[PDB]
Amino acid sequence: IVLTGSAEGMQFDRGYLSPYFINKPETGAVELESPFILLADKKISNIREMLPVLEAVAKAGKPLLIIAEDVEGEALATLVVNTMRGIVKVAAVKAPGFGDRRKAMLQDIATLTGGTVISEEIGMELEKATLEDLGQAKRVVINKDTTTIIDGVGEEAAIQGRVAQIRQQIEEATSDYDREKLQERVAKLAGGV
Repeated sequence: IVLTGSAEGMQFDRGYLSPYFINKPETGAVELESPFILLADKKISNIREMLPVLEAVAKAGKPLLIIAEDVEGEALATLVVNTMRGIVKVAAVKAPGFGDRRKAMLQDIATLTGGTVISEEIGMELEKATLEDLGQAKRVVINKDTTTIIDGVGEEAAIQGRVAQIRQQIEEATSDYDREKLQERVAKLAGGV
């Protein structure tokens, strides 16, 4: 059966890491306009390692959505103070899923948003991250249980390439479970373009 979205966005089952990120009190949601998106495959221990990019986003005057493994209490507190005071507008959420699928989906988001997953495994350092490594989207909406990325700015051809890769994986899948999970990633990408 045919659908009808056109602006649903790419959504995943992770909500805000702090209630203080909420900026739509009537709905209990976080709505960020024209945000930068930081993606990392690790836990954020101290905010200091993120100061360069954080300072850069502040100067740019755009909000920042942080998608990482988790944010330590101390670092989260720092993000909260800064955003409450209006120094830098931010919201943080955990990366979708787990294990290898989490890595794949983090990449899906990076491709959709024109961002780069900051991973030490490939020689990257959060402290060395710059604005070009960040993804972007028209808007992000976060609530207690989910995150929605609307209109990722990624290259059309790159997004198509990622979708093509998944289609091949579906053909190579050896179980319905794996195929359905792969198809779900296609639907997520399709909702974000």
